[PDB]
Amino acid sequence: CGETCVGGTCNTPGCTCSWPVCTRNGLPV
Repeated sequence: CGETCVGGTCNTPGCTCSWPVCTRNGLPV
């Protein structure tokens, strides 16, 4: 997702929080 969820939040739709980065379908993209 190229996103971080340091604050336990992700903007990218479908990206799950996996501190400190947002993961997508099982992998941070």
